[PDB]
Amino acid sequence: LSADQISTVQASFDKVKGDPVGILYAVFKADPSIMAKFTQFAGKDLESIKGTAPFETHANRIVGFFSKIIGELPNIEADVNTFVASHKPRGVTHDQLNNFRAGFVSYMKAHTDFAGAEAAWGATLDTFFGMIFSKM
Ligand code: HEM
Ligand SMILES: [C-]#N
Repeated sequence: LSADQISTVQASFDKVKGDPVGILYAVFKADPSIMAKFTQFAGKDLESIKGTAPFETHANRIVGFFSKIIGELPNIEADVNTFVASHKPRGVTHDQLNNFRAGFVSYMKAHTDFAGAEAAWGATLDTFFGMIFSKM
């Protein structure tokens, strides 16, 4: 993960970072078992909560932290440590993590011309999830 790839990803993310709700929607739609871990959304129709205030509040938190991580590549270890600390006790599985990745990438492909940033995003996400999976 070098500066050329980091700059490509950060340019790519800048286009979409203003649509937190859309990104979270994509992730929940890829794997409903992620959605079911939230007391505030469990048992509701995703299409119905997508536009409510609680969804936006959450979306802003999660994508806000992801935005931190993208902004500081590649010095992400301390933040991944924090993530593992808050999430390992909620029983997040590798399957769910991989579906989050799949949902995010699906979002990016449906909303930008992804083809030019694909390999850079690959390197970034392989590095990120590579670190998470070594800790939980
Ligand atoms: C895909 C598996 C994941 C599951 C099952 C999951 C689950 C949760 C749950 C249950 C909460 C608490 C919501 C609340 O009580 O209000 C939460 C919050 C949060 N999640 Fe995740 N999450 C996942 C992935 C991620 C990823 C990849 C990130 C990295 C950006 C992330 C960042 C956050 C942040 C920043 C919060 C708010 C602070 C906190 O409560 O921990 N989550 N998540
Ligand atoms: C966490 N989403």
